[PDB]
Amino acid sequence: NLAPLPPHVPEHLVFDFDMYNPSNLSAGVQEAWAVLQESNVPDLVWTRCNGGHWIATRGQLIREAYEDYRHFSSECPFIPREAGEAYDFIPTSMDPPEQRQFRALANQVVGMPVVDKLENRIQELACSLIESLRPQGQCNFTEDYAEPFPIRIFMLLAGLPEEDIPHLKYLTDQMTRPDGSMTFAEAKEALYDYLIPIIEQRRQKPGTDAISIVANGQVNGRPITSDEAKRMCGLLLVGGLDTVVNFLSFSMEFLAKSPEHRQELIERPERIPAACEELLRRFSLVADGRILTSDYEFHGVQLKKGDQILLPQMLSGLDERENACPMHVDFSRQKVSHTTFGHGSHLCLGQHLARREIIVTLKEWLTRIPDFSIAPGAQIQHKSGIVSGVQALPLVWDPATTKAV
Ligand code: HEM
Ligand SMILES: CC1(C)[C@@H]2CC[C@@]1(C)C(=O)C2
Ligand SMILES: [K+]
Repeated sequence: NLAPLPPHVPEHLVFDFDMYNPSNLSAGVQEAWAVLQESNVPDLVWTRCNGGHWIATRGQLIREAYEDYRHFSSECPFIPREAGEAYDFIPTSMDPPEQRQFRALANQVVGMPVVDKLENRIQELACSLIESLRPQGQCNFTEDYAEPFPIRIFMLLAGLPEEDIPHLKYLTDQMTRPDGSMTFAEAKEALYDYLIPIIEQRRQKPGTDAISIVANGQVNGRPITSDEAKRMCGLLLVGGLDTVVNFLSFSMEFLAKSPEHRQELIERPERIPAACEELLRRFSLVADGRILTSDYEFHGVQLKKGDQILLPQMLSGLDERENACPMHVDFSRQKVSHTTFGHGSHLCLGQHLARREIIVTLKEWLTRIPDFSIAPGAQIQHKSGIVSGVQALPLVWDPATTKAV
């Protein structure tokens, strides 16, 4: 369904891409988005889908817009417009300058020092899940590892019970890839309904878990409000339950289909962190954006105050103007250019946690289960939205080829 083209938008820039159901999805989601980078497509296009909005299709523009918070505000960062208007997570819904005091606080809960401290438990969980899978010779990777490994770590960090995962995972998914049963506003309202009593309890009686730290925290030296703490804890929940979970499935799908790549990593384990970075480029998965604060001419195009612009973080590293042969995975790639974790003042705060989870997964899996493949006949389906993912990933292996550590 197509919104009527606004008078200010030139007809020759129309390209009706649907970020929640892209045409070429059956080829793979990164592939489907990469159609925006085919020869005759301009650097900045307008789609009439999802209410109508701009899309920057090249890393140069994506980077520029993410740096210019004066013209490109994060106040309304999701498409469609009702989702972006409801969106109020902190720090993402704020621009500098007042954004920055809240980042600092979020860094006490997910920053490098905290990840270094979680390192042992992250390792232990990865090993326990993989060892229990190893003799079975099969798994449903999405449900049996990609979801439990990073989600159980987040719930440990937040001091939330694991049996709450199904509900919270359902809500987080309606915000990024809605099935249509809930609007963004309704899912948000439900996540905040979950958090409100836990935030009150933990202000009254502080523990050492992430929610306690945020809810009793200070920002530029003044106490955080209950409403602020809720808006920050909601975003940490979303990052914990719907980023790495999806990324692991893209990576393992790739490794299942590419023995020569696993072989490289089995033979040279020291290459694993570099391989992590190249898979973060090739299987980049996030796309949000910004709202115009004023009329503004950008790259020869007249943008109007209030227009939304999708700035897909996924696309910068896929752009052949940033990386030659961008669809090829090369663990030896000399200059891995990407914006997978965003760009500008909102650069991902969870990226150190995410890289630790990914590198630990690769090392631990490859040590125990070096040889695996996709279940025969399985037609692996991706799904697209603010964060893209893999619907199911059935894997099989011969337990005879595995290795107990
Ligand atoms: C592969 C995994 C991850 C990817 C690709 C990813 C990607 C991103 C991107 C693109 C942004 C910027 C969004 C924008 O500019 O509007 C962002 C921000 C952020 N991320 Fe991540 N993320 C991942 C993991 C995580 C994790 C595991 C957490 C926390 C548990 C997290 C917490 C956050 C927070 C709090 C922000 C907001 C920073 C701010 O607005 O200043 N992320 N991430
Ligand atoms: C776009 C994101 C990946 C980033 C962290 C969670 C997420 C869905 C956001 O709302 C900000
Ligand atoms: K908003």
